[PDB]
Amino acid sequence: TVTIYDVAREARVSMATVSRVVNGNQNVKAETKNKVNEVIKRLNYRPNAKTTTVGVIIPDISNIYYSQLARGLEDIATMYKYHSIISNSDNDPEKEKEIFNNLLSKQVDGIIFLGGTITEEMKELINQSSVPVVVSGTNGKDAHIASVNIDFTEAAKEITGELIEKGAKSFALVGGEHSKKAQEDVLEGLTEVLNKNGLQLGDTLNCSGAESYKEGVKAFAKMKGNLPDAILCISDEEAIGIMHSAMDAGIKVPEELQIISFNNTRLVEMVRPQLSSVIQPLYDIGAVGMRLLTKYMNDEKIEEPNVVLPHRIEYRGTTK
Amino acid sequence: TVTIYDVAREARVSMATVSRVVNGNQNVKAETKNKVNEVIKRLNYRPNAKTTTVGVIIPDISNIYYSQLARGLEDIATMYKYHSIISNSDNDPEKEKEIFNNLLSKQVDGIIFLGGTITEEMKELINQSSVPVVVSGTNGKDAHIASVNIDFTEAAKEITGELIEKGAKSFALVGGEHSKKAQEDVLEGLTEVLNKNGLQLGDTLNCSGAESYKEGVKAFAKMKGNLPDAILCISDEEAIGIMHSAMDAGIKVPEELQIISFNNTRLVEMVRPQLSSVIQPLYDIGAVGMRLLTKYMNDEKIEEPNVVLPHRIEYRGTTK
Repeated sequence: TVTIYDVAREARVSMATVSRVVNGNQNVKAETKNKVNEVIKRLNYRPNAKTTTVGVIIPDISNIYYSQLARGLEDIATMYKYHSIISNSDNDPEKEKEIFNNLLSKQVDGIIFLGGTITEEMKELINQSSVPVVVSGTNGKDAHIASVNIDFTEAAKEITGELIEKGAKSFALVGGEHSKKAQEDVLEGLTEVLNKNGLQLGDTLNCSGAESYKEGVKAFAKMKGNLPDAILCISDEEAIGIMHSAMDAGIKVPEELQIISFNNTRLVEMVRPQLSSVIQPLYDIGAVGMRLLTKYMNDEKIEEPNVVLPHRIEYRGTTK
Repeated sequence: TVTIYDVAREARVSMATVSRVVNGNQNVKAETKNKVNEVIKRLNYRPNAKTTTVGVIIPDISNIYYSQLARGLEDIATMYKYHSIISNSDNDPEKEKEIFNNLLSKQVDGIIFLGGTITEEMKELINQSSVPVVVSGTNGKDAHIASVNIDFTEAAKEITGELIEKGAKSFALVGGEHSKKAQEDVLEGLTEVLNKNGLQLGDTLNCSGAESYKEGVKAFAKMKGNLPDAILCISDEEAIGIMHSAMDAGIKVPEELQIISFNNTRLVEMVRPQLSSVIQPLYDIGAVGMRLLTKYMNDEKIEEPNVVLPHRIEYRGTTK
């Protein structure tokens, strides 16, 4: 299918600029607006279709990937003329239950979970409620809930193969407790390709709170001794922490060490070496989510309630 | 007064680690918890004191400074055992009115505005409502509303003096429409010190949406011809965009060009050259805010409802 990155790459603009054209920003240059509306019509990019309030539950609002996804959701909800309210759960099962029940008591019309884990108790509150629920990047007891994601397992198989071709033989995976679906699905793909070739998997570092730059400095500390050839990280901030820590300690990136991320954000280009990463269609993750949510809220049937969006891998500087 | 940075600098940890100790995170190392609780007691750091929901209105959730401030507010609100919900306004006066009225209809017990502008019409909705309101980094018709801020004008006078001592004679100021108080208060301080010494002020670049890295690439494009000696930027992401654009074009930072930010975030240390910036007590901005809000919600009088928090300036790499 067609994504915001396809329109952007073709039009030579950022996915953010495309989103501004789609959202009707009146400050976008009139000429670039035309250069974008042209690709949009040729590729036929169409992300979007009572007082209404959408509640969004994310583990960590300071997570740059999740705050981007959430702003996009808020842009899209204004297109639909919906109000929206965001709450911060820390993937704490008790906070999650308290949030859900708060949103229900405030009579939201739909809820979206970005990241985190649906406990079996949480699955009960969802099943028992009339408020429809769409999820993304969540794990746990989330079956038979409408969803949208990229295929992390496939992205990690693709990525792991390339590294082996470039000669990597030692591999490590770093992640955290906010993006657990990504960590698990990447480990699945990574270990399948490592086992295929009989290659070594090192420690799997799983941090407790924010998947931050400082958690990556501490992840580099934990492996400074027996560094692996390549490190796959879910958070791109965390990867930036491993990159800088290693380069400060003299390690050559990408010659001696290769780093790749999965949860892409604008930070990928704000750093030197630039970060090799999977590029997910962030705006479309929110567009599909609101489409799906809107159908439920309009008591319509949904043909395919579990959408898998395409991904791209831009190797750019932390890979050899 | 004492801030989170004072405890952190003394304990040799990050303000974030201190916040985790204060917030009762059970994953913080038991020894560091002691090293922090010691400074906390000596300096006597005490940031914090019906079902309750606090609504927070921010211009842009993807703004890293605002998302940090907002997570902190959410941590603090859990300490108080409050629910909280965040909404994204884009400093759009119509969105702001629609948000405010949405939060009131959902019967929130208090509202906090981070950044943005209080229009005269918005000031009416606030005056007419029984829901108390605290603001921070907002401008416009916000008089007689309780507030907490650092003194941007003073920070900009201090900073402008140092640059002149280091030989800067040409100065520019970049900002945007989300953080307008900061831009105006910094311009005030900057121009007062420039006029004192008869120094030149260049164009004041004011962007339309996110104060992002890409707006800084475009700000560098707009001045690539007649670059000034020093550029003051409100957003540290935007400053990172000017820094990388200039270094890619060969300009030496800090030798030929000096850059300084005002709205500090974790991004200051994730980049090389490291960003010279004003360090604001982010956790305390939210702690004072919730303290102030809580007093109103408990129908208590407030001795000093307009709090000015101390600031620090860490010159580190983009300054000579």
